Amino acid sequence: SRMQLSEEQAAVLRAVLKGQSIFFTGSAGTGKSYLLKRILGSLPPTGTVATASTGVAACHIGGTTLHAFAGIGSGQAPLAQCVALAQRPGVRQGWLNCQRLVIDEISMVEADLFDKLEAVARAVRQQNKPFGGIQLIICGDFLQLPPVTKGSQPPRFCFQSKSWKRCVPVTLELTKVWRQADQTFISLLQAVRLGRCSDEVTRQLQATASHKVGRDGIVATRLCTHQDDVALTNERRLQELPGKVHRFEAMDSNPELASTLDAQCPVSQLLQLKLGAQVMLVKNLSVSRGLVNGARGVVVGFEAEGRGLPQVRFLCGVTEVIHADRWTVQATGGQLLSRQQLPLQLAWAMSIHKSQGMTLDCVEISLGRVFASGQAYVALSRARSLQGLRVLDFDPMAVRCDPRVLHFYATLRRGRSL
Ligand SMILES: Nc1ncnc2c1ncn2[C@@H]1O[C@H](COP(=O)(O)OP(=O)(O)NP(=O)(O)O)[C@@H](O)[C@H]1O
Ligand SMILES: CC(=O)Nc1ccc(-c2csc(N)n2)cc1
Ligand SMILES: [Mg+2]
Ligand code: NA
Repeated sequence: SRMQLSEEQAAVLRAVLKGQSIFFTGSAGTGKSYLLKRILGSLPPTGTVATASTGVAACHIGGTTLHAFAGIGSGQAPLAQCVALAQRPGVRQGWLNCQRLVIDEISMVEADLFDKLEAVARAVRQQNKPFGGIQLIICGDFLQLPPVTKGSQPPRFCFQSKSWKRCVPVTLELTKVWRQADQTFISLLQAVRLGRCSDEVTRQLQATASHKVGRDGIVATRLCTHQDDVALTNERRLQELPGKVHRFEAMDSNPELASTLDAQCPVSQLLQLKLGAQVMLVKNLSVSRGLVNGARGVVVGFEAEGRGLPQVRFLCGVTEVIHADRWTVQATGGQLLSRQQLPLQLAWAMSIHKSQGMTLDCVEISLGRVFASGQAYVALSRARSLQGLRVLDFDPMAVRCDPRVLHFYATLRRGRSL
């Protein structure tokens, strides 16, 4: 059986099944992505397209990227050239057959791109209504990760698009945090999300610097702003371990398209492991045994037989041999690509962008620098519990909310009861 939707969650589902285009929003861990899964399960699969702004986020809901669905290249070309690309075989059919378009993590989509997609929808489907008449089902949190751009200009938030409100006329909120169980931590995260670091908030985050978050042989994943820093840390730490290297080579359906696969898949072509390697499980294997996406462990052995698969001891307690898994990604024009590989990544470090949408339970972050709006909040709001979090050098300068977003939220709630 499945969990009981809150009243707020049920209201969103009601709107969607009435055919209403909607944006629904809420703090980290309010069940937005979970509700998207329930929505997709309640709709006919024909005519329903599941996307997210990013590859990492698309994985959480079993969807494709909005880039891959649109098939307009980067979206930087002139509109007429974007339309021509959208008319290509397979791409075109995707636009024509789409009756309902789901988009998670809307906060990373910039307004100029939204405008472009809206216009492409109209041109390709030859329907002179907002977004070509597609029912839009959009969610995310504009106080989380900010918009990116394939161009060179400062991006606008998606809600700045002159078509935003016309395309998503209804807005609902999820207000009950589920990810964290502890009210103290929930209240602390809410203050951070709104950029309200009181002396008490700042004191509580600084106190985490003393947290021992690692257990026997497992150490915290450091969350970093940039993948360069992640790659160098994981490689240096692996190198310093004394054991022999064990290698696991992925099998791809189209090796020549590996880079397309890489954008939408959490595992690498070449996985290298040693005794003592710090690893993250990047696929749900068994919710019951705590073997879920984000679970942290350490390699404690390799099997003597066959491929010599790794034995991994996880923080929760279970020790388990990790077998091959498989990811099938939906690329442009409905093309499918697959990768077979062990569902493990090295995890002495991880980028904040790769943690988007995830729950983690053994994390360290240094928060003494200016960050992107919403980025400090995303990093802190991944942790299930205050005790799996160690913040170093915390300073409220790290915590920034874009004034455009505070103004958006205030306008949104203007007529509401609370
Ligand atoms: N009705 C519910 N009752 C209990 N737990 C729930 C409910 N809805 C969602 N959850 C749990 O809440 C946790 C967070 O859900 P998730 O869908 O990741 O939230 P989110 O709002 O998408 N998070 P984020 O992407 O970080 O903003 C998951 O462990 C869900 O199982
Ligand atoms: C689509 C995609 O690229 N996903 C993804 C998710 C998580 C990670 C990860 C976990 S620990 C680490 N160093 N990296 C890598 C990749
Ligand atoms: Mg989510
Ligand atoms: Na990847």
